[PDB]
Amino acid sequence: GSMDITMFKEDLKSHLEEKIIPFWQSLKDDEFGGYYGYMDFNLNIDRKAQKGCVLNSRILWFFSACYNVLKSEKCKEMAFHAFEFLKNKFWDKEYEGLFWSVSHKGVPVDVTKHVYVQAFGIYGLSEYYEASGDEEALHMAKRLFEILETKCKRENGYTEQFERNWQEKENRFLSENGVIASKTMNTHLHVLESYTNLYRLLKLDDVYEALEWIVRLFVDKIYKKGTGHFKVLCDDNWNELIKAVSYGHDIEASWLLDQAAKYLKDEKLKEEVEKLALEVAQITLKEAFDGQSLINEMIEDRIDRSKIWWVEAETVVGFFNAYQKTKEEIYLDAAIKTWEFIKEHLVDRRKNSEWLWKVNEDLEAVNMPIVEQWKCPYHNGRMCLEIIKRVD
Repeated sequence: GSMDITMFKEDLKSHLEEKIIPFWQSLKDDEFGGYYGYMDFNLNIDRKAQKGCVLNSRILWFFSACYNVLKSEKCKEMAFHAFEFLKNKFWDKEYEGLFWSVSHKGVPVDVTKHVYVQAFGIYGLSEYYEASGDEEALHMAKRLFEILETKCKRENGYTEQFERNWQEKENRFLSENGVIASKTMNTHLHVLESYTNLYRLLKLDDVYEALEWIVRLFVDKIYKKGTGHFKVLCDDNWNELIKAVSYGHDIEASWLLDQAAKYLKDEKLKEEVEKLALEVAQITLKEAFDGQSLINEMIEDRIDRSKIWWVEAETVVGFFNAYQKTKEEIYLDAAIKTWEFIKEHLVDRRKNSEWLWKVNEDLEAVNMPIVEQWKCPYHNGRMCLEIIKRVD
């Protein structure tokens, strides 16, 4: 470590404690349970907004992880609140697994079962089990794992969307021209992430075998060799629908794969993953880091240079991870520069706010919600928590 790294860590911990945690605490829905589902750009909460399961599981994960790292008893209480809503409203008492979305009162809105949702369920529940010791949470996590492996898994990866009763259907994720993507790297990335967390807490051989399997899939099918990029949206055989690169998902994958690699008993696979993770970091830095921040994506030859909150959060973690593995200061420099960028342009300076969704290529704020089914405390919360865990 170093003075810069120490001050960096102190800065993130202060930010987490004084900005992020109090904000998400304010979203607690004491009327019907869970957390309110929407807050607009002008900081107005829609109490009656539909509640997405991914958002609730991400809040569950976040407050659970805050307790596990910071030992905040209030955070544990907030996790409990999210867990109660998960157990009571999102968990399907007939067919098991987690609904996609419910009304603000908990009435099912979309009962279909997506692997993306089940994975975040495992991630959040496993983290909550660590925080609370609640064996009910562990039971549900284990059951979600069982269902993914026995009902959803195929030879090429996971079929991603199902009817409520686990009969397979076509996926809901589309290309920018409206074509259904049967395999998506982001669904499979969150399966890897949740299985890592599960195995960390529950060292079952069954979970180990599944974790190695999905790591192998990333190495053999999803990564595009030597390019530093993963496939994004694919057909059922991992052929790309469109030549597209998601720089945020690349750099996120780099450090999540590196993390999974730590648990691998297969030393050949382990060194392959570690090399892969490093190549992604190197190429992300060269291609996507503009000296200040990371750009978003490139579709064919069309580059989106908007600065998106979660992309910048994952860049900080991924470049810091690259620094730790290489001791090359250029990665550390990039991580800290990205964090100063976030502080200057994405952290909202209004009262009772949090992070902005994005600024455009010229760094002007765009009207987007502060809280939505897809905007959570998970990417930015985890950025802070990761640095805190990594720095002694």
